[PDB]
Amino acid sequence: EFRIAQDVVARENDRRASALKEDYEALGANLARRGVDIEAVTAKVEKFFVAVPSWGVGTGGTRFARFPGTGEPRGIFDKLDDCAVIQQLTRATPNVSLHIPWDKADPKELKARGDALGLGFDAMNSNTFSDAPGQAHSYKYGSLSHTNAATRAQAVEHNLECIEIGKAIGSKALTVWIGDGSNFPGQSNFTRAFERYLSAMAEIYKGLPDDWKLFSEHKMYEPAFYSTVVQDWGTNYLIAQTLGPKAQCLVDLGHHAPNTNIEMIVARLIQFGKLGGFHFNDSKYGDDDLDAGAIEPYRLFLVFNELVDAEARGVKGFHPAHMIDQFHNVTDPIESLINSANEIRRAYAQALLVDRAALSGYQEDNDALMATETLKRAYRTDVEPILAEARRRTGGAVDPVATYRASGYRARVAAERPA
Amino acid sequence: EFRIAQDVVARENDRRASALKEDYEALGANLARRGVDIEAVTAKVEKFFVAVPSWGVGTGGTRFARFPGTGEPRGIFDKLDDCAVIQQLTRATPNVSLHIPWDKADPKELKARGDALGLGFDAMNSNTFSDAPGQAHSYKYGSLSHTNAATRAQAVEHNLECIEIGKAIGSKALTVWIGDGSNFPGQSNFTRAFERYLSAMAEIYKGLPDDWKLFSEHKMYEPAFYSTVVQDWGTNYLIAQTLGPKAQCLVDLGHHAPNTNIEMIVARLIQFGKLGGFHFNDSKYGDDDLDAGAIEPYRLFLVFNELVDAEARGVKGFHPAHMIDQFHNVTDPIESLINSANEIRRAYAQALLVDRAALSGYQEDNDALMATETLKRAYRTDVEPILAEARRRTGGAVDPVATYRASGYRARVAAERPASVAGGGGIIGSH
Amino acid sequence: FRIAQDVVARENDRRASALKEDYEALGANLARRGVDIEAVTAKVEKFFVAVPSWGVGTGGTRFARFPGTGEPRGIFDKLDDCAVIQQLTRATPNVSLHIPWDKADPKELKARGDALGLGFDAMNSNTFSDAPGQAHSYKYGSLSHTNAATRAQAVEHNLECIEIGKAIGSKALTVWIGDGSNFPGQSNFTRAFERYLSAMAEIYKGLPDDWKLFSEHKMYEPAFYSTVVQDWGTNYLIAQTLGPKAQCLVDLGHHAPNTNIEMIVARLIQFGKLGGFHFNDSKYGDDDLDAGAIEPYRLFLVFNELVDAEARGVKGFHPAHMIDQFHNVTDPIESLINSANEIRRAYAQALLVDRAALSGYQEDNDALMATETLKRAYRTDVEPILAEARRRTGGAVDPVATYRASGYRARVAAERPASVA
Amino acid sequence: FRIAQDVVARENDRRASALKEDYEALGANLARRGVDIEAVTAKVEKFFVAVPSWGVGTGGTRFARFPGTGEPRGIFDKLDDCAVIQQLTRATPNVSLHIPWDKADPKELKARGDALGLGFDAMNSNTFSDAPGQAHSYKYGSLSHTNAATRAQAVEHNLECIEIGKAIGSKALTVWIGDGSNFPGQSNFTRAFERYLSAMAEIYKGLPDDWKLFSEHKMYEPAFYSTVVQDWGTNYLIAQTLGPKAQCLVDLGHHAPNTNIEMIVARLIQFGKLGGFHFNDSKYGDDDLDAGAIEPYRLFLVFNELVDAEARGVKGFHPAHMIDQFHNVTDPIESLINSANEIRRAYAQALLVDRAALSGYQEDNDALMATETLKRAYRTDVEPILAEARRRTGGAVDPVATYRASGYRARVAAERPASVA
Ligand SMILES: O=C[C@H](O)[C@H](O)[C@H](O)[C@H](O)CO
Ligand SMILES: O=C[C@H](O)[C@H](O)[C@H](O)[C@H](O)CO
Ligand SMILES: O=C[C@H](O)[C@H](O)[C@H](O)[C@H](O)CO
Ligand SMILES: O=C[C@H](O)[C@H](O)[C@H](O)[C@H](O)CO
Ligand SMILES: [Mn+2]
Ligand SMILES: [Mn+2]
Ligand SMILES: [Mn+2]
Ligand SMILES: [Mn+2]
Ligand SMILES: [Mn+2]
Ligand SMILES: [Mn+2]
Ligand SMILES: [Mn+2]
Ligand SMILES: [Mn+2]
Repeated sequence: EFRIAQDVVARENDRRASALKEDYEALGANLARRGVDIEAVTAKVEKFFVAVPSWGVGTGGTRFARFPGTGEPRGIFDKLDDCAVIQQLTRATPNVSLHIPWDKADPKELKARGDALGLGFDAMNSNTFSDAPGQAHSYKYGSLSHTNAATRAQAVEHNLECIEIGKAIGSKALTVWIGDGSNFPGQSNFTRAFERYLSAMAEIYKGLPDDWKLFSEHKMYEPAFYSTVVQDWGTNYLIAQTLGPKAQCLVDLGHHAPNTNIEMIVARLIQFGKLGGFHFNDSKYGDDDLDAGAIEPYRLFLVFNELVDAEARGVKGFHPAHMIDQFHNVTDPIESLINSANEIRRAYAQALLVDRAALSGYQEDNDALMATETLKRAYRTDVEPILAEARRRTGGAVDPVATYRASGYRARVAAERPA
Repeated sequence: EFRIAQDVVARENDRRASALKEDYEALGANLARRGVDIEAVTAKVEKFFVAVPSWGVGTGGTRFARFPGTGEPRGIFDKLDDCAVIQQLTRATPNVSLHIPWDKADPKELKARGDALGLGFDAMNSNTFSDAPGQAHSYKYGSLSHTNAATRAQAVEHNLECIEIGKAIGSKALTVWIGDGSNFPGQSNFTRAFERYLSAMAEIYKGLPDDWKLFSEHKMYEPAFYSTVVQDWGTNYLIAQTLGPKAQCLVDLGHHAPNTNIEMIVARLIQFGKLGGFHFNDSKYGDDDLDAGAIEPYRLFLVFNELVDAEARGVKGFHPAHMIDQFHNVTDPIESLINSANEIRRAYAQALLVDRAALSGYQEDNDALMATETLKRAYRTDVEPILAEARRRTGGAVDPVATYRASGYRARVAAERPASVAGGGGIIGSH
Repeated sequence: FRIAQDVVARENDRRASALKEDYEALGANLARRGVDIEAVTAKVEKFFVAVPSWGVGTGGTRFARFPGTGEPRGIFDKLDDCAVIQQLTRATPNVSLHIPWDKADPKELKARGDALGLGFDAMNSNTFSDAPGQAHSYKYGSLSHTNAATRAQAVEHNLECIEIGKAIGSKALTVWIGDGSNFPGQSNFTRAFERYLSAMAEIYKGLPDDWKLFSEHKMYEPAFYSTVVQDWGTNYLIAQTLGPKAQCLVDLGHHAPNTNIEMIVARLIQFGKLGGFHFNDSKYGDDDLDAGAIEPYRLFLVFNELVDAEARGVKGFHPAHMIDQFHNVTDPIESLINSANEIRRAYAQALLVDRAALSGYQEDNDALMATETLKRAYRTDVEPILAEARRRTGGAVDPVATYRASGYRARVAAERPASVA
Repeated sequence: FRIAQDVVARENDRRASALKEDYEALGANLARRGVDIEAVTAKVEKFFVAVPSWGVGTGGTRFARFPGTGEPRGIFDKLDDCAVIQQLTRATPNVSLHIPWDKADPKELKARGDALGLGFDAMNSNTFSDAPGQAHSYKYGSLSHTNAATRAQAVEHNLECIEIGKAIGSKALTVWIGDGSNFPGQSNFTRAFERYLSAMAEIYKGLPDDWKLFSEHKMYEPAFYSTVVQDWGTNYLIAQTLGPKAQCLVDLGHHAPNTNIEMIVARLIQFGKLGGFHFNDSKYGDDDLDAGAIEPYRLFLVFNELVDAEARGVKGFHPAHMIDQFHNVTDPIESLINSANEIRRAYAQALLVDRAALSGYQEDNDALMATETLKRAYRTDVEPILAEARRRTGGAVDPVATYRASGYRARVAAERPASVA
């Protein structure tokens, strides 16, 4: 089934086909003069996938308010239908990230809907940073690191349930992000809290299938405003190293202190084999969870530069998980996810254009200016024609958001769904 | 009316009177050696008041979750009852700050309950950063600076209603904090948005009584994550100067960029006569809204140092409004407000101990070390005995939280009020 | 000609074919977008930014300085080097002087400038360091020092800078001082600012009718607790207090972490106090790195506000543009060349913004399309436009490549003695 | 004695009565709290922190250095001044040397230290600046430089520092380098770190059985884009990789804005890699201001983690303590005196925390009482304990007052020639 009528996709592609041909051929000639085969780049770009978050499909909110738009998804099934639109038009988001209990539903039904829509499932996400109705023990003062044994046990069991749901739908990983921490000096004993966390995570690790990975996600602050148990990549590395080979670190771009060199953290984790994956988004102040690349596109490119360099250095067994983790408070969630996925492919494509041999030479000779200009020559390249052609060749739309709007999809679901 | 049994207050005071007498006399002797009359300090401290936020007595939350405790107040009336406890025990929070529509209710009843509890009302707070039921125009894309004229008009009318409510209960000011801004480059035209804001505030200004003040509150970010119309004190100054004499700037401690020298902003606003008031709280990362002085007590003292210096060089008319703006997510709201008000008086008392003449000399002589040590000599002084004696002498508790717990108030209201339920913070819609 | 014309010609010819292909391709793409590439190029070739005399020599940090070869022996050598930057980029016809670093006979400075085809931008005073023979030290301040005689001395220095500027063609004085405190209590914030305002008022009295006085704010460094002119708010208060000739200068790296700098630019323009800019890039503090080398989009967003001002018809808006950078690990000339290029790049992209479309998206609160409208311009590779602008004005298609081909650095290395003490 | 004993005696007697009153009052208050003031004073008397040789001279920024009178020139003058700090505070018996700044015949250094009653803490290498005659420049790095010969030179320098330390009684080497990049792409993050680790392994091989090797992380400066040893995470990787003798040194001002530094301390302790501390205070960057002059509570919270670690009986816990500050606008000796005092103040307050009560409030999630339990200790004015500790051990009740009364500064000013009168 197609959420967007194929005739609309075809019409909107034909409408822009002439211009795309001109732009693609021009870029192809330019890249040829630079010793690059545009076809090789396009081939790789159409193979780059990033998971879409179920929680990014509906309108998000801040601690002050939430302003829903029309046709808001009523539950996970509406969310999957909307995710199908993003994948159909961008062809870059074949998999969806589920969050439990937000997306709790019959696993078999979720799988059935996914297969029918042509969607798979990425890492499962547990939730012990909020209480559900009728919950025995509250996570107000923590979960996996709570001082109360029964509360930690409940948190561990919840994570095990997430694994069971994931096994039924085809997921192969569990991502653990908790709000555990303190808001006041002295409230928590830093070391004892971390010890409790490690012990609880060891229980989750024990119940982790051998064909699964366990990702821990660090965050400097929020909801905890003084200290956070898994506060940065250093603590995260200690966690992954302690737990075992199936445990790795997940880097969410907006979870770092002001001015942090995030691409270096990425490089360090790769060198020590603990880069499990990414949570892409952009930010300017805190964990803003904005559309990827909308604020600092160069930083996104620099992160991908490290990923491509890893392949160039010959790093083996490196297949980091890629996922978008964003909240859309003032835009149509589907449109934001579409352009965010596009931006991630944009940064990747540009990273593929870097002349690695030239860069290596400038690095060895300490020619800082030419080294940085070598990266800029790739980053400054407008790869939109490659992204558009990749989409066109794989069943997507030349201009995804334009096609989405032309389809009238939002108005359609607005009529099918309550206000 | 006394929310806390007088016999309990008396009992818990007597239990700690002996120790307090010893500490107070010891501190008195120490201050005497330093040429300071402890009685003069205590007299000033017992007269220092800070407004308590009605939204502070209810458990707060983040965008991820809210974890209510027992005996959560149902509405403004329950909140007033709880605020009465803070005032009774600390004697430092006689006035309450209301937020509309959260606390909307019959002005006559609000005023009636306040008088019965011995509580007054500080500045009113308007709310155009969220949508209420039946609202004609959404504030999703802004309010006072929204591109849509009808939306700005609705926001203006709401603020005027806040003034009308305040006039009936004894309030003398309106604080305006909005979330207006953008999450993406290009979404808003910075200049046009600010022009719209200024025009809307001018309409609100026209509705201000002669003895009223209009306080605009700046904030770097949140809910807007790229730009905010009233983003810092610079824009705030432009607003206040543009609007008129009754318009001033409100400084919320947790609303500034990392590493900002906040006490300097305070001094600058005082110098140009635009320091409307404060929203006290503490923080480490963003607008954390934590208990005042719980993270950076020296910074709080340094802010008070600027205020007391002004109070010293006689900046007449200068009467900034002091208010606590905090959210309590992991403590009993009443206890946190009690200790926060205490910490504010602590910083004030220490600022009063500064040898101004000595400091001035070291400043003129560029003796940086002795100048800083002159501030430290005041700040290092443990003024707790003064704070406790001030409370005891005015009908309060030597140890407020201790007396609060001994009274069993929380368990009391917990049995009178309906049970609460924990949930999310609205990060996503129902599912 | 600092750089042999035959070298510039040879290197331009070597790259002519590719430039033609790229420029024509971009022109067709822009035409499809309703933009005339020729109109953009014509404006870009007229965008100028002042080159700092202090940026031509290798810079350093408080830990160390690592000079390269052929370091300039003073202002005359510095002007010669600035001439290279202008000849190759054609985007830096004016030089920013700093006194007393560049103190010399005004007549000689003017003669060298004219001979090289260079003019002079705003003068920069220096009361953040002590020069020989000073009766008073600036250790504890200058224009805001507690000692009246010290303030008077700093005022006289600034007036001297104005005299030098008048003689060479300058029309403005930029004042940046380190005045502040390193400890709470050391300074009375208000009295220190009042002293500063009194001293600046005196300097203001010495301004010719057609001169401007620019005050430059900075959050910290050299002062590590408080700084008198710490941010744009205090800066606005200064400009408004002094008069119409006084405006604020915004140095990109002088703001608190995460500050929305482009908004500050918009605010100052709205109130007629945006005197000018000090361009550079940074990641941590006032790093003074090559413009756009760290955050190119931010640079574009600043230019977006500048171009919007013109779009809104702001009257009498002629902000000064200057590069303020230090080059610690690169050939200073090469870094200034590429920095000037990046500045023109961001400017060119700002010119490409479809503001008619943007205005509509802003009115309808279509945040996604509004931001995509800016991105469509920013994502455009305008290098062909910058290169063609250089070709037509006597510059080099690839400035740094031509610079290296000329062997200039090796040449001056043999002519200039390296300091030995 | 640098300071005449009669002066120390006179200035102590002048303040003896007030100290007695305050000490007895605090003793009674602590008694009511179940604490023996005598036990606290005994512990405070034994808490030592190393004084930096580079701290007694006036510091500066990249903009300027404003020396005071009697500036110590050379390590011998510096040791004489360090002796004053130890005599008056009795809290700084050991000095931290920096090579080559303090290079001198080891026998003479040792002899001078012994004569002044001073020992030597960890040695500090310098490959972040170039020395005269140096074969390879550190402009682009040292231990992680791309050039093998440059890395070898850096390694040899560090080995030389170990040799000097062995001769004077030092038992550790602290390695802080500026290695990094100012531009994206300039360095390959991974390869640079691999080179650093290989170089450090060579240095590790030259460590005596009873020596420690401390690596010091820093977010930025001198490198403004990336730094090889940028944070505690990389630092942990270094220490774990090198071996049991390698640990991490935490300099308070070397972290990103808002970082929870006390947590980093706890984490390193838990994994046995907390080598030591570089105490100072800051507000913006690596300001290197007097300890506790900006954020005294943070300093106390760091000490709370140290005292807790000992209370828990953690193994491998025995950190070195050193002051790493620069004094740009004060008498260096006075600042070091009061900074050492502030460090002992924070330590003393940490000793007052009721650990049993705190543990209970933590287990029961009583956040308010847990934080108040820390505040009860922090709010306690321990000055009487610090003063009594000094008085009982040969120091001064009020160190700075005694220092000024002695006229020491004027004395060395008369013995040491300044650049200009
Ligand atoms: O801040 C929360 C983290 O980004 C987590 O990944 C979280 O589970 C996700 O954002 C959903 O709220
Ligand atoms: O961030 C919001 C500001 O602090 C306002 O004062 C607000 O109205 C208050 O915090 C209640 O949410
Ligand atoms: O930080 C100093 C400012 O950028 C000034 O413009 C200064 O005069 C210039 O950088 C030269 O040092
Ligand atoms: O920033 C430099 C580090 O703090 C090092 O410890 C350094 O060796 C010391 O500060 C002396 O410069
Ligand atoms: Mn995430
Ligand atoms: Mn997040
Ligand atoms: Mn507030
Ligand atoms: Mn707030
Ligand atoms: Mn500048
Ligand atoms: Mn600067
Ligand atoms: Mn250090
Ligand atoms: Mn340092």
